[PDB]
Amino acid sequence: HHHHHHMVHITLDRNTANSWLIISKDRRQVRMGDTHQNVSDNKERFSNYPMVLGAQRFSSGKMYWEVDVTQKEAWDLGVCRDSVQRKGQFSLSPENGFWTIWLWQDSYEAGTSPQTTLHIQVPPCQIGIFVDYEAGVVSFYNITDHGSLIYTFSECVFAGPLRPFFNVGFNYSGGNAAPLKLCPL
Ligand SMILES: CC(=O)NCc1ccnc(N(C)C)c1
Repeated sequence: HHHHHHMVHITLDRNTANSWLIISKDRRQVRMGDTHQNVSDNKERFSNYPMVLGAQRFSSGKMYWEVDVTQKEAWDLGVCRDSVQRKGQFSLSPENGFWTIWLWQDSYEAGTSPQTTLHIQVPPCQIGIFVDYEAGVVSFYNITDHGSLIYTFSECVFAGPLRPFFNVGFNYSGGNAAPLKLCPL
């Protein structure tokens, strides 16, 4: 892929984070804390899951960014509508305003309804995410395997501004503490 030149500088929006997340001072890294991080509640915070949004909102154009997932057992990455549900239980699907992929229990899947099996020969340490707003496309790339395609959502109905979407995952196992990191351009 030759999408690298649409690179955008993503930063995390504290105010949207689940109350157990710890965001770095530069707003480029996030991890699960071992307890509530002593912040007030607000209607923006994801309540049920360890999720946070990027600060940037996209309504046009082509955008590309990279995320480091080194040594994580579980995570969700992609984009979502600015108006996604924050409170209670929900599934990651385009019907709910999410265009995402994840790792869970040693398999990779795309957030369709129902979910789609991905075929990855080289477990990724970094993921590239490409959005073409006008074309209605979200694509994922394996940076570890020379940028090979993972998955393309096409005919997307965004139906509003898009925000970068992150889930660091739970850490019941003690093996999923590692952060998500936004990689430098
Ligand atoms: C082991 C582990 O990852 N537990 C974290 C945890 C426990 C209970 N509720 C949580 N939230 C929904 C904020 C997070």
